[PDB]
Amino acid sequence: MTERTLKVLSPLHIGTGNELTPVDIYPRENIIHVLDTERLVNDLMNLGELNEILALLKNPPAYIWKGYIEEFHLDPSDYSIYTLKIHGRKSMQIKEFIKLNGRPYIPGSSLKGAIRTAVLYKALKECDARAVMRVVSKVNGDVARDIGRDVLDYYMSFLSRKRADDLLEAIVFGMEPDRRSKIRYEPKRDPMKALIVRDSKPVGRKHLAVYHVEVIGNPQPIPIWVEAIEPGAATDVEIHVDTEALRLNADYFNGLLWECLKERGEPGEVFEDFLWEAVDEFYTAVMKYETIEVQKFSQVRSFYASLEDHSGHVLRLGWGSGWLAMTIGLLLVEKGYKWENVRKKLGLGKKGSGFSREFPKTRRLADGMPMGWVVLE
RNA sequence: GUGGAAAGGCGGGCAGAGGCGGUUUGCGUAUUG
Repeated sequence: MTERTLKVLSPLHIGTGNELTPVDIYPRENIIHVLDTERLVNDLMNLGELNEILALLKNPPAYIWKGYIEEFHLDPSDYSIYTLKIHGRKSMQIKEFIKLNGRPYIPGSSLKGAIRTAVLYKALKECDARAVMRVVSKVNGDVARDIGRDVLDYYMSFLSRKRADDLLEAIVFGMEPDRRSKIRYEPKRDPMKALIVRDSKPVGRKHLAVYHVEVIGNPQPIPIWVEAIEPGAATDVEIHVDTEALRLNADYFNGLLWECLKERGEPGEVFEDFLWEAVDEFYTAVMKYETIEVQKFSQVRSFYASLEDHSGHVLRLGWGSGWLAMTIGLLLVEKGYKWENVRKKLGLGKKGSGFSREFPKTRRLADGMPMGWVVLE
């Protein structure tokens, strides 16, 4: 297949590491507006200075620093998003979406990193009796992975910026020759270098709006303002596997993922079929796991029961996907105390350690919708 | 009322042929002051 289009079922924020200060914004109505400082500042000179360089650096009481253009001028906006929520007293930092010409698209590095989490989950399920024969070749540390006994039961005690997944990515994707440690990752040995995803077509201005993300898990909830693609927008993305790049590397790949493909048939032929069966088994499993916790908001469960009977492949993206959806640690729930000492080793809570709500405490949902759901087919 | 007189060290010759700046890594998560 080529040009496998998608749709959007919840708010979806792909960050760019940038926020809109209140000098960029003046909401005249329930609609909001993104003013053009470079053009507006250079357009407010004809009527005259050094006052703009003094007032913007001062940041006084925002509202008046954007409504002072209303005196003898008006109508200087760029994008003019919608607020779509009962907020905005400016006092906000709207996190902006990634845009190529002021037009929102989905980056392909972000949809590949979600498939890579789904594919990593499938490799650690099926592959401890076969995980030693992978590291039997030029690693010599599989005896430690055999005496502990499913390499996960060793890695909880093996650990006991952050390079925590360094060995686990080197077992499922790329066995190296040697290192100062036991093994390391080699980018030249990877089936995922044959997985080609591309940036999608740009979404559109009509489907972009500001949101009001409330954080739930504490008695005092906090709001975060953010912009995200509204649910119901459908764009098209093309994903294909280059099978010719796997035929050349039939002897050079050394990993547990390659030892999941030689059992479904020809390993350069079933990798694209293994790929989506890994998607609908990581993300349906994190979909069912969130029906256990009812701390959110009621209506959240009526979204999750409606995610079933929906054709296509369902997966998370973006910013509101929690620790449960960007991490192997869905599989590390069934350990309990084997992961309880290690979750405090890294540490989590700050400003000692969170005892009973260590990992799953935060839920970031926009307008009562669990954000970040995109369904391919 | 000179061991002198005259006599180009030079005519021809591409530092050339082959070679991907490359492979993996989701602007995000954690909690409060």
